[PDB]
Amino acid sequence: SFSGYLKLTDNVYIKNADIVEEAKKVKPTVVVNAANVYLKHGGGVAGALNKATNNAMQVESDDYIATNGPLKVGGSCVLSGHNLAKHCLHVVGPNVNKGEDIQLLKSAYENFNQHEVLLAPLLSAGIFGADPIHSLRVCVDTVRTNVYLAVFDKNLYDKLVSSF
Ligand SMILES: O=C(O)[C@H](CC1CC1)Nc1ncnc2[nH]ccc12
Repeated sequence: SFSGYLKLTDNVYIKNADIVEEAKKVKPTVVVNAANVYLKHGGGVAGALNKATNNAMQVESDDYIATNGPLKVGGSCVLSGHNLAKHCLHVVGPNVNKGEDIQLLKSAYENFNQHEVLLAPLLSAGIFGADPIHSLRVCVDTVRTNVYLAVFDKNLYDKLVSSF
């Protein structure tokens, strides 16, 4: 049910869209969240996804952290997708604004390989501070499963496609 995506490689597709609106439209099996190790969904994609679940994603995440402790940078956990998807794969990319190692971005994308198809944002882009052109390159060179990338910013989408 994904539509209006531009094909980049055999398995990677991209579209200028709000991932929350895309998730409500498609109801994918897996939506990826650009999480931090604490699953504190304050801003960016995480804040937007959480707000669409009426804060149910934050309640569930806090119970997960209380039981298991924080995730590793480069790591992930599968939780409920609530009203947006069957599951939400919370993936932690490196936040270069917090001094985290950019080499962990490839480890972050490797988490996508455990799922046949995913709706996702560019990891470590936005307020995580990494170069989005670099993040898209790591994605197509690491992910082997079917990934549908939603890029919110129009000007960034245009730059990604024209420079790919
Ligand atoms: O549009 C995106 O998908 C990303 C992540 C954002 C949606 C959470 N935005 C950006 N990423 C990197 N640099 C940027 N400069 C201006 C916008 C921008």
